[PDB]
Amino acid sequence: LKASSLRALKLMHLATSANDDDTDEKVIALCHQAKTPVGTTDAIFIYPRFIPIARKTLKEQGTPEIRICTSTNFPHGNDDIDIALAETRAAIAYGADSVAVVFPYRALMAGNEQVGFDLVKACKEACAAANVLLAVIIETGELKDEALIRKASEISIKAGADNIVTSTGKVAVGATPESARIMMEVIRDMGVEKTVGFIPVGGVRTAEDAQKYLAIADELFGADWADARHYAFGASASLLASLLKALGH
Ligand SMILES: O=[N+]([O-])c1ccc2nn[nH]c2c1
Repeated sequence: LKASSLRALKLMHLATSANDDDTDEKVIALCHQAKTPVGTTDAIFIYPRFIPIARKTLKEQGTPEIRICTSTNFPHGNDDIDIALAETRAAIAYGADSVAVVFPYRALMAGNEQVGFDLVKACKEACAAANVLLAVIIETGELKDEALIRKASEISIKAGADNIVTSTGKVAVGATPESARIMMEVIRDMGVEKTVGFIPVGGVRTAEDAQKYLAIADELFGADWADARHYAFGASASLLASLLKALGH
């Protein structure tokens, strides 16, 4: 477990706990937390307008390698591609290393598969031209059905997603061991394990959970697959406190 909690800490994408009431001071506190006694988390997850100050802080503490992830079309997941695209172009210009666009899942739940494909594809073309990763949040907690979770995963992957994410963290249900396994099974069944990673958001509170979720990835792809590029824990500082507590900190 000590080996798992450290492995997980380095895969963490430390997310802000703010709800659009974030502040520069809170983001600076978050940047300092990403610098743990046992090493750095892979990235932080913050709102676009705080990327410049976060980048400044990360360079000031000697951790310029910590990546910055942000969100667009978030958390609503509306089906307006122009707005989602513009927000992605802004996140790119802010300096984001990765942009997590929210899939238009309500449109899928109403029977529209194309809008999600075009939306993801439009944002991927922008992130790719800027050397930025595009993650796609499909919001498993709202899709609920296994078939819809797979469909949204397949569509996102076909549209060029570099990572598929379970949840925004803003709805009733986030990641679960079931939905996480479903999405990773899609990555395997489509043979895209080399180019598509997985990120659970919302359902990983403790070190035991981090070990459980990593066990699924190891089981399905082997223990070597879950590196910084192909796996990450989108979670707040509470999980980091549990991961550190398991390591005696
Ligand atoms: O923690 N998160 O809510 C979250 C969402 C999307 C992401 N993409 N990369 N890291 C992410 C973290």
